[PDB]
Amino acid sequence: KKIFKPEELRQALMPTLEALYRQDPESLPFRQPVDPQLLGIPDYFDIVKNPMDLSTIKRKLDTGQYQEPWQYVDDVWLMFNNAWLYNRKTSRVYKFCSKLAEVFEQEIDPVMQSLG
Ligand SMILES: COc1ccc(CCc2nc3cc(-c4c(C)noc4C)ccc3n2C[C@H](C)N2CCOCC2)cc1Cl
Ligand SMILES: Cc1cc(N2CCOCC2)cc2[nH]c(-c3c(NC[C@@H](O)c4cccc(Cl)c4)cc[nH]c3=O)nc12
Repeated sequence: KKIFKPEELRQALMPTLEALYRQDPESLPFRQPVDPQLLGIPDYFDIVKNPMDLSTIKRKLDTGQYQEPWQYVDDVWLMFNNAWLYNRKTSRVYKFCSKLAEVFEQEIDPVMQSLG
């Protein structure tokens, strides 16, 4: 299998993570982990078995926790799939998620090609 230095993944992928963060207000619900107590939604962790958010992805990328770049792609799509699963299609959060996913799909393709 192919070997990737943590520093190579960090430098290559950080611009794509910035592209998500800079979407305002769409990234705001995704910048920190969903807090079901604060939001009053105790069933969140029953429906969403594997929570994910931008802060967790950013920490994994900054600290060298990904073995290969498709694991970062996996985490980003997990984040988006969790939001589309939990929230109504008509809801703000679902629509914000769809904006972020549109940004991500545009940005991630050339980066993954260059990482080989
Ligand atoms: C700016 O955008 C919003 C602002 C408020 C709401 C309703 C309340 C809220 N409703 C939220 C819903 C989610 C969420 C996600 C993401 N997936 O399932 C759920 C539920 C996550 C966070 C949510 N939050 C917290 C939001 C983002 N605040 C954080 C601190 O500063 C002000 C805004 C929704 C949105 Cl989309
Ligand atoms: C593009 C796209 C759109 C939507 N929309 C939802 C509703 O609104 C309209 C469409 C949902 C998606 N779900 C996923 C998805 C993954 N994609 C990989 C892709 O990024 C990718 C694939 C090959 C190479 C590269 Cl470089 C990147 C991977 C794992 N699990 C996933 O669910 N992709 C979706």
